[PDB]
Amino acid sequence: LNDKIVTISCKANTDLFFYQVPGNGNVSLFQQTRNYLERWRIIYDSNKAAYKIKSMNIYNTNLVLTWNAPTHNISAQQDSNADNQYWLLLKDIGNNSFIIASYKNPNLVLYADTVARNLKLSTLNNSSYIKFIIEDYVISDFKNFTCRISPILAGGKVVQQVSMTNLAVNLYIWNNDLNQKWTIIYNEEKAAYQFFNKILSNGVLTWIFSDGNTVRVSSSAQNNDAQYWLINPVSDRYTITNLRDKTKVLDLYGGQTADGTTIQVFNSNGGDNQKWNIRNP
Ligand SMILES: OC[C@H]1O[C@@H](O[C@H]2[C@H](O)[C@@H](O)[C@@H](O)O[C@@H]2CO)[C@H](O)[C@@H](O)[C@H]1O
Repeated sequence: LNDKIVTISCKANTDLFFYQVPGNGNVSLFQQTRNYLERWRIIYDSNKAAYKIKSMNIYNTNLVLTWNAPTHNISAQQDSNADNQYWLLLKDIGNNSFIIASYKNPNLVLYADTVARNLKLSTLNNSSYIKFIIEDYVISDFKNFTCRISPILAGGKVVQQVSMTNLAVNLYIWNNDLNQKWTIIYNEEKAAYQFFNKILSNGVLTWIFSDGNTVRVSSSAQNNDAQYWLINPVSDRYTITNLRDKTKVLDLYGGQTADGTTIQVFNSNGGDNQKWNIRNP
């Protein structure tokens, strides 16, 4: 869990996520944003056997979840490695969720005050309000997400199935049509994703490996790893790697941005034409 970037959401309301409020040190419980305001790096300390929870805020990069003793308020404060900035991550095996207990006083644990939309420090109990879902942020963002996929080279255009009956995949200006939207679904067993085109019921983005680099939408088929993909952030831009051959990534032909440009797979080569934005419509 060390060094992992996660989202943290509430068992009591799974639509509410820990959110670092811009402009101040506040932490709120907020709807899912799929951005850095709801991402936290888990940092393990060997001496304490406890963790810091550090905001991925790009403007102030060293804020950590902090109990503002002697109050019961929780905010994001500059990291000084203080005891009130360390937490025990206790996984309830009977609920598959976490209790997050203060290292400074482990009798007190995070409590989701869903009415106040913030966190307080509390005693333990059997309520869902002290239980949290900690998930890798890419899985959190993309495990069940209807999206548009755009090349970083042309933000106003999208990867699309050509039409309901033409299963080729190309680039075209965004028009909010069904064939231009995809539902990403994470498969836990395979630890990979499928992209279901919204104009079909069972059509997924597929590498047609029998035809070179071709990508088409095809019916989801039991045993075809070419229909699964890995989504990796670029060291919110992503490469999209095929599971059948992880040297092959989704590729905008020649970095061309004209309407009709081919979407395919290609050898991974670090080009801007292999980097993608994945966004809400
Ligand atoms: O399958 C097409 C590949 O094109 C490569 O870019 C070429 C481009 O097609 C060519 O016209 C010229 O500009 O040289 C480029 C290489 O630097 C992409 O690099 C590749 O990823 C594929 O898209």
